[PDB]
Amino acid sequence: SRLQDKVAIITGAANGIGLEAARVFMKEGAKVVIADFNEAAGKEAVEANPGVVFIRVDVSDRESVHRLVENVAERFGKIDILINNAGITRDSMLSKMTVDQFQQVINVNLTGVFHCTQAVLPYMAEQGKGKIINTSSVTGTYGNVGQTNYAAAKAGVIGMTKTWAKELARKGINVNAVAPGFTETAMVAEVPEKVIEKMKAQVPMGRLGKPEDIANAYLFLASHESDYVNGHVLHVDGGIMM
Amino acid sequence: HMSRLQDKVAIITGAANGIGLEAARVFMKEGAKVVIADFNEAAGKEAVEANPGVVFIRVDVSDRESVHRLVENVAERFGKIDILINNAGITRDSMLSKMTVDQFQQVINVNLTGVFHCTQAVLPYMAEQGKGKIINTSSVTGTYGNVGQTNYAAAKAGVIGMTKTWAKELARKGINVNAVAPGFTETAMVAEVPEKVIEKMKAQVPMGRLGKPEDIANAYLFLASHESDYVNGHVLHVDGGIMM
Amino acid sequence: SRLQDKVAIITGAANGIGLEAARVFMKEGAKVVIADFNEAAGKEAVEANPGVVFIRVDVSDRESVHRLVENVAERFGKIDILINNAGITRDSMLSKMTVDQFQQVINVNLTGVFHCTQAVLPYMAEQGKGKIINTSSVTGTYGNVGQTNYAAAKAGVIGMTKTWAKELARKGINVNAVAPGFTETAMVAEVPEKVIEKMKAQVPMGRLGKPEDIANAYLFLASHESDYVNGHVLHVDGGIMM
Amino acid sequence: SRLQDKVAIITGAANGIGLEAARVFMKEGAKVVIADFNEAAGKEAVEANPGVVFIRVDVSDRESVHRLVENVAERFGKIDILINNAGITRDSMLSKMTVDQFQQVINVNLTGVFHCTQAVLPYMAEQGKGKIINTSSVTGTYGNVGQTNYAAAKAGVIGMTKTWAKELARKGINVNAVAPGFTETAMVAEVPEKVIEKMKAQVPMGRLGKPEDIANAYLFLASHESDYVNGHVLHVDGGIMM
Ligand SMILES: CC(=O)CC(=O)SCCNC(=O)CCNC(=O)[C@H](O)C(C)(C)COP(=O)(O)OP(=O)(O)OC[C@H]1O[C@@H](n2cnc3c(N)ncnc32)[C@H](O)[C@@H]1OP(=O)(O)O
Ligand SMILES: NC(=O)C1=CN([C@@H]2O[C@H](COP(=O)(O)OP(=O)(O)OC[C@H]3O[C@@H](n4cnc5c(N)ncnc54)[C@H](O)[C@@H]3O)[C@@H](O)[C@H]2O)C=CC1
Ligand SMILES: NC(=O)C1=CN([C@@H]2O[C@H](COP(=O)(O)OP(=O)(O)OC[C@H]3O[C@@H](n4cnc5c(N)ncnc54)[C@H](O)[C@@H]3O)[C@@H](O)[C@H]2O)C=CC1
Ligand SMILES: NC(=O)C1=CN([C@@H]2O[C@H](COP(=O)(O)OP(=O)(O)OC[C@H]3O[C@@H](n4cnc5c(N)ncnc54)[C@H](O)[C@@H]3O)[C@@H](O)[C@H]2O)C=CC1
Ligand SMILES: NC(=O)C1=CN([C@@H]2O[C@H](COP(=O)(O)OP(=O)(O)OC[C@H]3O[C@@H](n4cnc5c(N)ncnc54)[C@H](O)[C@@H]3O)[C@@H](O)[C@H]2O)C=CC1
Repeated sequence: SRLQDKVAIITGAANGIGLEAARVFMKEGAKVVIADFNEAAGKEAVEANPGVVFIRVDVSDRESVHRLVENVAERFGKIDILINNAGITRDSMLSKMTVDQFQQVINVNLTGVFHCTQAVLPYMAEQGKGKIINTSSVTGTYGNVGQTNYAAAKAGVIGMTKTWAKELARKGINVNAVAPGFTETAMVAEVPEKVIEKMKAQVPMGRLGKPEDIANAYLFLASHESDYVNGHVLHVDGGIMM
Repeated sequence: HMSRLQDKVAIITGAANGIGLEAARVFMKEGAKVVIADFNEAAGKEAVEANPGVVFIRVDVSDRESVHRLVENVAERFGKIDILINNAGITRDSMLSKMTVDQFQQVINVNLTGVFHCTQAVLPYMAEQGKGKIINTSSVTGTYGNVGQTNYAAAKAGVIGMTKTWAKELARKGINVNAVAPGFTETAMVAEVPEKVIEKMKAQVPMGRLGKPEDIANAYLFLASHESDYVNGHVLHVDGGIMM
Repeated sequence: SRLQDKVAIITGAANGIGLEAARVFMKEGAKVVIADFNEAAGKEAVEANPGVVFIRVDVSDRESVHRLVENVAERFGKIDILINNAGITRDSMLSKMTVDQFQQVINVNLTGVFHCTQAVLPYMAEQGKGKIINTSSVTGTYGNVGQTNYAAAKAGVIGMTKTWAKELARKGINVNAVAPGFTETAMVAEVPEKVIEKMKAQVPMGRLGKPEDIANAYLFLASHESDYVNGHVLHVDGGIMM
Repeated sequence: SRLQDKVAIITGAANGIGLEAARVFMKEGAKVVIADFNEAAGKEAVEANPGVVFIRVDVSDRESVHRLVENVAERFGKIDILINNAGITRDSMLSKMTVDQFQQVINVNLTGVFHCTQAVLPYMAEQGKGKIINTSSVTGTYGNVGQTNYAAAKAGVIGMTKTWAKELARKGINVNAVAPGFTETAMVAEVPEKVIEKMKAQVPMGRLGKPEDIANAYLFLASHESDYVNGHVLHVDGGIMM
């Protein structure tokens, strides 16, 4: 199998894209650690998918991340794949956005990616092998009304991805990003039915993404089938016009 | 290997050598019915001998009549065309100051117009099926430019413009259209440079190596399979993170 | 004057964007040669703008281009600026596009840029200075339904631009491109008004480009104020969503 | 006098690129406010460039920023142009980068841009006109070894730029970014001569940028000559290969 015996930490994997990625990765032979702040959802994933491991983490909290990685290393002795998939939104027009809304999103969606990647790095470096996959967004690449903070963070993730691809290549580590288009998860759940049709109208394929579509891109970037893909932003967005 | 392309009919242009040949092999292992479509008869025949189950049909992608002969033959034999990979390509390198009109036009004819001919030829089959995958081979030279390659850069960048247009036009027909931009990859196309300049292009790749045909073939497989169904209008770089 | 005594060849300058660029460049002190196939429009430009020079050219015809450049060189002794602005559209859905429609647009919009640039190059190389400005399009960068051929050509122009920036830098020559968004010229005059509103709807600024807007970008890229801009695609598109 | 009587706030303008932009803008008729924390350099700029105004600001301090903007509005009655040019580096390989280094750079180079833009916005919205120019970097667009934090911030600036172009367009405000290549300022000063040659080797033009080159791009994006340029990242990098 494509990920046989590989240990994968997937942040934000108690729900949505990350949860589906956990399942896909398990089907491909990986040992999967769901690292998520949502305990109830995490425990539900454990019950639903025999063999998956759940460890509670707040990716914005460096101590929490340190504990996560130590825990995984103690259990499995290695960390082969990190998917930085955890994210939040705190949408507001620029004219109304509070510092708290801005900083919260930076903390989770940008700094959290920094924390998790720094924490796994010494394990991958020792192994001389690793895959890091960072979740950006079409909002990061193209901008989006009401998302100053989320765009800042998701674009920032790309800058880090490109830097790390350059820094870590000599260590046998691949670093890439995925830019999902609008995808049917809880993150889209609270948007009005009206804007949903507008979002679909911007996609020539005429549909939103599914968690499985994005999980499939994570799988490509985590497997040997992408070994010469490095520093790339893989869009999975239906060809959205944005 | 899996069976991700089970019973899918794939035409891969330029598949008698290099990246295309490896893609033919990978696609066969994944269950596809593969047609190698290449101008090089001898290489095509050798590929068939070395890879039982593969079909070779000679084509010149720059010649529209040749392209229609190819596609009608594939349709007659297999009844459908699920995947087209526009992988055939040539180089006729020259500094701008010395480049002849023939060098420019030959590369446009094969690397740009040929992609147009093949895509137009397969389109009615895919439209009737309500499904299809088109994968166009661009290059880091198309995205970034490269000294001595005015013509090849024009063609490979042009391929991206067509890819993005087709992704918009054809999505409603159930067709995905994407491009791959390989970095420098170990094939005959690269073998014609001094190993001293090989280190130079290698030095621009943080991974410290050139691509292998299998690397590019693996990206073709991703873009041809259901695992990339929501990838559309995208240029997938397989270039080791090259600085260009 | 930003272009004082600079000799500028502007292809396609008998109408539209190129005509306004000719006027803008004249105001900034340049000696301007309008090179266009439309003889009547060219002669009209000469009458309306005392001092402009018109030389008929078909940019797709190499011999025509060589006569143009010989004529300019014999007359002014130098060529400082080339703007490859001539272009045509022959739109069709892929399913219906003829080889002739495809090839004509390639001939003018892609090969013509090759011809003109190759012809001016020896002059710029001998002087150790020059500015080449190539006109691409948002259709080249983003694709556009009905424009397989135009997108091929305009994207191809970007590939050549980047190649030439690398090749010619050592000769003291800057090479850049402009990607106009939808702009009010004869090229848009044939689209239905309903489509005009659709085009505008994609532009957050809520208006189309003016010939002067694009001419202003040509001026920037032709002047010393862009001496360290090289190999760049300058979008003048109102932030169009495409 | 392309900027005649326009009020421009240029953050970080006590030194380097910003200082040269202050000088260029004054020459073009602008009323320039240098906003910088470096008091000795700011005062020197005033003495050396009569007509310029210096107001002390720390862009990472929201209160300091609001005092700045209130001061400018009270004195000049309007704010026409904001250049978010202030920036710092705190370089380190990922393996050794501290949270302090990461956060300091985010605070100044990303959050500071948010603070300054939010603060000027109500004035530009009232005027129905304004120009916002954000300074990114080739490190943000391409990544650079040792610059995880700076790449995150400078890429994030592009995300915000694109979002703001979309949000603010119909208010008569242009929002664009500049991505300078390596440029001769104090930011590059303590780079070894051997590494300087390495950077030059990646630039086909064979030289680093000058502060005047970047200032000229700021001038383009601040003037009416770029009124239809929106949401664009203007590279001024000599065609660097990165
Ligand atoms: C990229 C893909 O998608 C697949 C491909 O095409 S495979 C490889 C791509 N092709 C290439 O890179 C070009 C290969 N051919 C060449 O390089 C040859 O130089 C040429 C045929 C273009 C010209 O030959 P030539 O007229 O004899 O000029 P030549 O003496 O070789 O080189 C002149 C200068 O340009 C430089 N140069 C040439 N090709 C270059 C390149 N690709 N990149 C950077 N510099 C280059 C050389 O270093 C040389 O520098 P100097 O003057 O300081 O010595
Ligand atoms: N759904 C969409 O349209 C798009 C989503 N993305 C990104 O895809 C990623 C996954 O999101 P979705 O599956 O769509 O939403 P989701 O809500 O289903 O999943 C997000 C998960 O992240 C977890 N999480 C949030 N903050 C956390 C923290 N501080 N520490 C640990 N875990 C935390 C949540 O608990 C949740 O389980 C995110 O990074 C999101 O920004 C990107 C583009 C589009
Ligand atoms: N090797 C490299 O570094 C890179 C190659 N590419 C592209 O990848 C593709 C495959 O090239 P390679 O495998 O590297 O080279 P290759 O030379 O090994 O294979 C090219 C094949 O195309 C065939 N071909 C050429 N002209 C043809 C025509 N008119 N009609 C039908 N077939 C024709 C050749 O006969 C040959 O078998 C090309 O499009 C090339 O431009 C892109 C980036 C890098
Ligand atoms: N108007 C628009 O929305 C956009 C236009 N562009 C490009 O801007 C450029 C200027 O176009 P416009 O001013 O809008 O159109 P235009 O139709 O007003 O001007 C085009 C000029 O090119 C000339 N021309 C055409 N073929 C020629 C040939 N073979 N040789 C010499 N001259 C020739 C025409 O006679 C005409 O005067 C073109 O390259 C066009 O593709 C790019 C993006 C948007
Ligand atoms: N020099 C280069 O190679 C490049 C520089 N940049 C950017 O260009 C901009 C200008 O930098 P340079 O002129 O090169 O460097 P510089 O060091 O000469 O000038 C930076 C100025 O910003 C000020 N500053 C720093 N933090 C501040 C704060 N919290 N509040 C107020 N002022 C503050 C400094 O006091 C200084 O005067 C920066 O944003 C930098 O990141 C981007 C790409 C290349």
